Amino acid sequence: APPIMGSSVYITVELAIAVLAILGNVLVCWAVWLNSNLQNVTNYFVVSLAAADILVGVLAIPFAITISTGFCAACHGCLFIACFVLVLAQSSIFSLLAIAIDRYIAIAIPLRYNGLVTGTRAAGIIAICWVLSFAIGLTPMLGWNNCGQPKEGKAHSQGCGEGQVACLFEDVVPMNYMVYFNFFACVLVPLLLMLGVYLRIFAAARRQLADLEDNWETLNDNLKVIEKADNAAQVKDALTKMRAAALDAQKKDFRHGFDILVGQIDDALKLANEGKVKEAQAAAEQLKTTRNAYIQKYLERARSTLQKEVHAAKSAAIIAGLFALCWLPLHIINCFTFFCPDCSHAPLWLMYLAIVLAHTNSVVNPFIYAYRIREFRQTFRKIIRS
Ligand SMILES: CC(C)CCC[C@@H](C)[C@H]1CC[C@H]2[C@@H]3CC=C4C[C@@H](O)CC[C@]4(C)[C@H]3CC[C@]12C
Ligand SMILES: CC(C)CCC[C@@H](C)[C@H]1CC[C@H]2[C@@H]3CC=C4C[C@@H](O)CC[C@]4(C)[C@H]3CC[C@]12C
Ligand SMILES: CC(C)CCC[C@@H](C)[C@H]1CC[C@H]2[C@@H]3CC=C4C[C@@H](O)CC[C@]4(C)[C@H]3CC[C@]12C
Ligand SMILES: CC(C)(C)CC(=O)Nc1c(F)cc(C(=O)Nc2nccs2)cc1F
Ligand SMILES: CCCCCCCC/C=C\CCCCCCCC(=O)O
Ligand code: NA
Repeated sequence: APPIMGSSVYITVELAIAVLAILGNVLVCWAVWLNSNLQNVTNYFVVSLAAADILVGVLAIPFAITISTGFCAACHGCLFIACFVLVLAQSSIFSLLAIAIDRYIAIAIPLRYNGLVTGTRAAGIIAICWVLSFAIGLTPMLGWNNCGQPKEGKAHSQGCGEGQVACLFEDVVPMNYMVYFNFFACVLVPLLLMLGVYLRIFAAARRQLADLEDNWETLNDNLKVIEKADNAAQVKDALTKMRAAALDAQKKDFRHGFDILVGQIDDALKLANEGKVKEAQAAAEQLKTTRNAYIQKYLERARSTLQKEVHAAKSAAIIAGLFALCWLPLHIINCFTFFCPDCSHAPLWLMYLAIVLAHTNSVVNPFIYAYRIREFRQTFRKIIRS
């Protein structure tokens, strides 16, 4: 069969992916521009993400079509178009790694997040990552290439001039760079780091919740210790454990709630040190009405805020998971080409399937924000309507 027929399916799919990559991610950046709520440090890395995704459809996908033809070109010119996609991939890894750290800081030290990260500090980090993304992605340009040993038989076959080579990815980019330098160090290592970061995120989130239910049980169980106590000392051991638990749960409406609770504990605590048993048991009963009007409000506002931060971390973890699933097949084919010389090279239909699968990651991101983030979903509607 003619080669152009099989190539017609590939180019059409490649362009279809490019259209969805530009439209979807432009819609994300326009939503962040309009909405005031969507303007925060976490979303700036989201825009830095969608920035690279647009550049895939505008440059990387057109580049990938041009390489598929094997057109004649100078080895370094062919080297830039083949390595530019490596810059955008490294940009996305740094962005995804920044989001995981951001969500880790917000859940580990909530009362220090606003003092730690700001807008201007985040904007600088984006610049540093993008500069490093060019450096890593264009390392073969600095001399780690196969230009010194060009395929001459393939060049004269298509009648390339002197200094020109048949432009193909595996022909100009060394596989050791792609396996050791690119895959292992630059791709696999940061991906494993995100897995560890997200593991600590979900660990620290649930541990604060046995903490929330533990203080709630320390407050409830010791009330029944006072209700059936015999002596003045037994009420003291129950009130002192509640007083420490009351001070542990807090760390205007929030402050005044404990002002009545901890105060009423001292009202009964002083009556216990005097020896008055019955008057202490009555003063402790006042704590129940204070519990149903202030404490249970904070038990359930804390549970609500922690659940919304876990929902945000789950949504961000999906973006990293979809990045790993989309790119790994294209990387493992590089591992087979490099490590196993006895193996027959992966067929052309599979190579086409792996490339488009790596490109699909540009489209999948805006669908996740709409399905998982409520603020993004509402903002998309008003841009579509008008
Ligand atoms: C953002 C866009 C519009 C800016 C332009 C970038 C593109 C289109 C330009 C800049 C560098 C150019 C490469 C310059 C070097 C060569 C070597 C030659 O044998 C074939 C063309 C080729 C490979 C050019 C491809 C087009 C190229 C990649
Ligand atoms: C998430 C991480 C750990 C993924 C691991 C990918 C790498 C390390 C593993 C999984 C599949 C492995 C390939 C399994 C098959 C072979 C065939 C053999 O002749 C050489 C090694 C080689 C080619 C392995 C390379 C390493 C490989 C690519
Ligand atoms: C991590 C998940 C997404 C797994 C994806 C499956 C990929 C990486 C595995 C499964 C089947 C594998 C193919 C197994 C058989 C061949 C033919 C051989 O001559 C070279 C390797 C090659 C082409 C393997 C490529 C990698 C391959 C496509
Ligand atoms: C289809 C050909 C063989 C006739 C031309 C060609 O070589 N196409 C091609 C391409 F445009 C990009 C890549 C690529 O990006 N590979 C990566 N592996 C890890 C990160 S990126 C691989 C390719 F084979
Ligand atoms: C912005 C969305 C995508 C539309 C942009 C147009 C994409 C054009 C596709 C490929 C451009 C290059 C085609 C191949 C050029 C080399 C041909 C040759 O020299 O034989
Ligand atoms: Na991407």
